[PDB]
Amino acid sequence: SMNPPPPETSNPNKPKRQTNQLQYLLRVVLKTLWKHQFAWPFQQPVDAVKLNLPDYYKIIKTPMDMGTIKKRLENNYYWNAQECIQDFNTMFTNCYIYNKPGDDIVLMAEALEKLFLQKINELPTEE
Ligand SMILES: CO[C@H]1CNC[C@@H](OCC2CCC(F)(F)CC2)[C@@H]1Nc1ncc(-c2cncc(C)c2)c2cc(C)c(=O)[nH]c12
Repeated sequence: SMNPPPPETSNPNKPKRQTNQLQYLLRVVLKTLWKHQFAWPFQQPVDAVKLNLPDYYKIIKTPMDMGTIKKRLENNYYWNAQECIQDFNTMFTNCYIYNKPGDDIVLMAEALEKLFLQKINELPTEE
């Protein structure tokens, strides 16, 4: 079984805007999480082929990762901050769905998520 194509990251048939919340999600939230010591497994789609996890995309039908989030922010793919926040949440929930609760990767994800939520609770007000 091969990997599915990545999530869509660019669409010209979608309206474009820059907002201070979206800027903050890229420049502060994504940047912070990306540099975190546990970020590495979440920086690109799960390569189920390379990792030998043939069951991954049988279980995870809404894949998401921070590489995809980065491209989406870069390409002005999101109109609303909540679209991006949803993608971060999808990434975390996917990890919790797929892996056993005691797995190293789950505990790593939990630490990343704690950080994520700290940065999200400080989301600047709509300018
Ligand atoms: C069936 O195994 C999965 C569930 N248990 C936890 C992880 O198990 C340890 C790996 C070790 C390496 C292996 F090849 F032998 C396969 C078992 C497994 N889940 C996951 N394993 C690896 C990754 C990962 C992806 N990219 C880079 C790295 C360094 C690791 C991931 C990543 C995510 C997001 C995930 O949900 N599960 C993973």
